Amino acid sequence: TLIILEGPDCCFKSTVAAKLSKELKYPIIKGSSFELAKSGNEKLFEHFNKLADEDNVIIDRFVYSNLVYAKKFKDYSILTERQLRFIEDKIKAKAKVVYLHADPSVIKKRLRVRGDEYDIDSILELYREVMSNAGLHTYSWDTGQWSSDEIAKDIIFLVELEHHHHH
Amino acid sequence: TLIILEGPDCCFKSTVAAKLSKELKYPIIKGSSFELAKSGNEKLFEHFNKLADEDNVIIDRFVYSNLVYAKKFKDYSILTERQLRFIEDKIKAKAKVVYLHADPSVIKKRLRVRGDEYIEGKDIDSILELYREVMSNAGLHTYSWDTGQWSSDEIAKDIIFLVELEHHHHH
Ligand SMILES: Nc1nc2c(ncn2[C@@H]2O[C@H](COP(=O)(O)OP(=O)(O)O)[C@@H](OP(=O)(O)O)[C@H]2O)c(=O)[nH]1
Ligand SMILES: Nc1nc2c(ncn2[C@@H]2O[C@H](COP(=O)(O)OP(=O)(O)O)[C@@H](OP(=O)(O)O)[C@H]2O)c(=O)[nH]1
Ligand SMILES: [Mg+2]
Ligand SMILES: [Mg+2]
Repeated sequence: TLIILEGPDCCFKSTVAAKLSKELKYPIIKGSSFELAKSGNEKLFEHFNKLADEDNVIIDRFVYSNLVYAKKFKDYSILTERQLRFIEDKIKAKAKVVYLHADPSVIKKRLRVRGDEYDIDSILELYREVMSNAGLHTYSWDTGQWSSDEIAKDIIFLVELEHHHHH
Repeated sequence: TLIILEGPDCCFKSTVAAKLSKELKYPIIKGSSFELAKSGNEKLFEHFNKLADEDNVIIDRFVYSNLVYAKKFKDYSILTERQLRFIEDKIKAKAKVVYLHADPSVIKKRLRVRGDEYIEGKDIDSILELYREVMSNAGLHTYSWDTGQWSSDEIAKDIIFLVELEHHHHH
């Protein structure tokens, strides 16, 4: 199964991915790449289609993140409706979309390095809209209430069930 | 005089500003605001024009950074050639434009230590290049300092020297 982790920064995405990989033994792959989106739609889509054709992997940031940041950065290709829906229909039977987030203030506090770097409110709103428009069943966790460890365990427990395996 | 600090991130801009302010006793004001940039050109120009009326203050990032970041973010207003030219003429007799930079390697290092992980090499390069180009094309005389070999103390001292030497400069 494809475990897709989406969401704004500082929301335990990489840590979750790490825990899930150590347990499920699924390789971790970065999906939504900046420079990739700037290389054009064709390369963008072909990349997602390559991953979409795979299974038993953990994708840190994927199609939904592209729809978010494409509205923020210039020269940042975005997937067309056709492309998005094409990929969803191809992974619908094997994907698990996990949305990780936190309150705008919780994230802000998490990036205490310089008030200038801080935007976040606008990104969260976009994720919500994008996720709310997803054509796949999704699972969301408020990283502000649940720990990265409890989230990983839930996802691991879940995957083990569908695979009809014990714990 | 009006001190303007420009340049990419982690180049001692805010530190220099704080040191210059302690000495010269000039208030410190951030010029380029991400929120203001997304509120439209009219709002953008209006704000820059008001700052252009100020004097004896330090502007941490101004019209030049606007030109840089407008080419990187969407729904991010940019000054027009005419407006930029208008602001320059308006403060040419009191402005001191400072450009603080550093090699890409140095910048990337400061980002790592600052805590980033997502070191966007290519992005950082394009931004650094934009700054050089926009600064070279500045309609106002500019002073540059390679923060890779010059400390914020040494820089502030140099700038303090220039402000003092001003009542000796003509034309
Ligand atoms: N409070 C808490 N934080 C956790 C937990 N799991 C991971 N984190 C921390 O939160 C930070 C962002 O983790 P990461 O998953 O890379 O964020 P991301 O969603 O942007 O990818 C990390 O901190 P650092 O970069 O500062 O080390 C990681 O250690 C957890 O259960 N609780
Ligand atoms: N090596 C050195 N570093 C200096 C010197 N001056 C300022 N710095 C450091 O470099 C960091 C970025 O400085 P700052 O002026 O905030 O950068 P900016 O231009 O993005 O505003 C700071 O570190 P922190 O945020 O980590 O504290 C500041 O302390 C100096 O002469 N030498
Ligand atoms: Mg991550
Ligand atoms: Mg600063």
